[PDB]
Amino acid sequence: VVGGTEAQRNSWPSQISLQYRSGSSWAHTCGGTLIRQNWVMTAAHCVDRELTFRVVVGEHNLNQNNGTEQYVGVQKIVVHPYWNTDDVAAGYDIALLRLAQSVTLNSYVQLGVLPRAGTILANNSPCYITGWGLTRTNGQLAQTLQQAYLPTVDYAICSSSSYWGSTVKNSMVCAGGDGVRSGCQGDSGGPLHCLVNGQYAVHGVTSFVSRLGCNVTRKPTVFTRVSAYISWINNVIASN
Ligand SMILES: CC(C)C[C@H](NC(=O)C(F)(F)F)C(=O)N[C@@H](C)C(=O)Nc1ccc(C(F)(F)F)cc1
Ligand SMILES: [Ca+2]
Repeated sequence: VVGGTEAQRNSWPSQISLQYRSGSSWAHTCGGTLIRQNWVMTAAHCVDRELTFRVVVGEHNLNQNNGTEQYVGVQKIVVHPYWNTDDVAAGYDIALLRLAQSVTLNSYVQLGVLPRAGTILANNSPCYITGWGLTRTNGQLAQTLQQAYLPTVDYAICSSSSYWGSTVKNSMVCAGGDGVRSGCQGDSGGPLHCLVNGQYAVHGVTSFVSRLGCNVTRKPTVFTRVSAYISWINNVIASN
């Protein structure tokens, strides 16, 4: 997350690390949201390479033992049927991972809350992006879960010539845009948390930044808008 602040051990407890095995060891690739005791929403894009993956729930500091981590292997990766790998801009950038075990719920390991279907955030909705991704353009991944305040820019503004143009769809949330904060590489798959009737609901799954850099003026961070995809989620969990 560029322009972030270390989050607390328990501010965002649906946040998981997707890790892939790296010869001898595991490595952070992407984030995700634990949506059932054994199901993690992430990006289709994260799980695009043929690599062995584990999920880590209870993670705050990657590099150090927190006393709270549960490591569980990914059993099944269900990508959106319509996702084309060579076109993020078509949308559909979402995958559900069934975990080999169901994980223990406790203060560090909770279910993320999903929006209702159809739900569109209003231009300016208070939202937080959370992740271990790069803290600079061409920089380095964070040791400790970070957050940045990332307020929504709606379809109309986001699809003008000045901001994104046709690259962004209404299947999509663009939060941010201010030159200072946004997502960046390694936050992908992660949750956008936005405040709705006293709850933090997950409204986006982190998709893309400009080819040019993470924190770029008039290029918000783009997230798969979860409320579009609710029935697909429910169906994949119901039949699998
Ligand atoms: C493309 C994916 C692997 C996503 C990758 N996303 C991220 O790093 C994250 F976490 F911010 F979501 C990204 O934006 N990387 C930059 C460097 C990129 O290639 N951006 C980008 C790609 C395609 C377009 C498009 F759709 F217009 F072709 C626009 C920007
Ligand atoms: Ca750790």
